[PDB]
Amino acid sequence: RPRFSFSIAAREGKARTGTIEMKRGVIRTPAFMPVGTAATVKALKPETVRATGADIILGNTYHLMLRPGAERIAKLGGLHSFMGWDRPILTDSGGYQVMSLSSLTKQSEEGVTFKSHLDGSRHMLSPERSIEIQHLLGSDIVMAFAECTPYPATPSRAASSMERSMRWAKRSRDAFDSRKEQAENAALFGIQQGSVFENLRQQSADALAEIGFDGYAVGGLAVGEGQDEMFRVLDFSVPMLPDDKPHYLMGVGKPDDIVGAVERGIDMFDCVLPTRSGRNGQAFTWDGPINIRNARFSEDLKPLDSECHCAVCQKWSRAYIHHLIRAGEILGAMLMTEHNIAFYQQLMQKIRDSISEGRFSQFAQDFRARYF
Ligand SMILES: [Zn+2]
Repeated sequence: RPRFSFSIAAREGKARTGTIEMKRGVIRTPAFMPVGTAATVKALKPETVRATGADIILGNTYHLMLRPGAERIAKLGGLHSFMGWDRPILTDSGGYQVMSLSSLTKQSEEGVTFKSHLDGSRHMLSPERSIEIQHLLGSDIVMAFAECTPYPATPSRAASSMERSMRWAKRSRDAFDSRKEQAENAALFGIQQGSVFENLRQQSADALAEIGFDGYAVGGLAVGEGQDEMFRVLDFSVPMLPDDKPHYLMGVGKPDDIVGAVERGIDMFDCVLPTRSGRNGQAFTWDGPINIRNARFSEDLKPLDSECHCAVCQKWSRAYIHHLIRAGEILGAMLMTEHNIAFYQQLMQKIRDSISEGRFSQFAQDFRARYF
């Protein structure tokens, strides 16, 4: 019922489990958010995404501004109504994908100018335009627009990028607050930057806290630094963020990454891996990933995973899915994606339950031992 309320029900070390209440629904944390790129979670109906256990999905802001357009979606009734998802939706600011998928990007203090990677050039993106598009889409959790620092990054380079991003965080905050309808029904998350330097991360955390946000995301990770560095950065960075607000690790999603990130205080995750790898033929299992296309699965009657309770594993065999994927059948992508998302949601439920029971450390340990 509230606009935003985060409650921690249990803790174990730096790990915590709880819930976030929003007008459109309750989000159980730690949470994994399936990625909906072009107003759709690849190959799945919204009801199927909900069926796997998802409480919230992530909407793509760069993609949607290009096709079908933020203004058009708003006219059509908003993203929820457009795609058929009535629960909360977190929208990325668009800044990351602009710098990764756009042609001839132009950085400035005002924002970024770019060329759409597909048809001319839906062009300008600033902190206020980003917040505006996110409002138009009707997202529940709005992300402040930032400048992600590439890996590696020199201290001065990481500093100047972080400094700009903090200036953009203030502008994002003001832009969000000027829109009453948005400020009254949505939440705004700030994004910590600073690369792998803790002094920079500390400065970013303090600026962010000074402005004030509903939740804090840890940005700049999962950009090539490797799990060891990622984890090392998480170790000192997470404690810098307000304890009473959710901590969101953007773009992190390998099963092992999530488990180690939760041990470090992270409450929210998003990644294209489950959906992406599904289309590619990689299925996640408690004993590690398997590539269903491999000949050894040609006559395997067992489900993708023997403990998984998803509809796919209850009704189809590896042999059939192996056939579908090798034949390039759409049902293959549908089945594989549904299982993978189901697998991720089950992993989050096992994480939440073990934290509430005070046995997460053992779970993590047992998980890694079997998964690898
Ligand atoms: Zn399954």
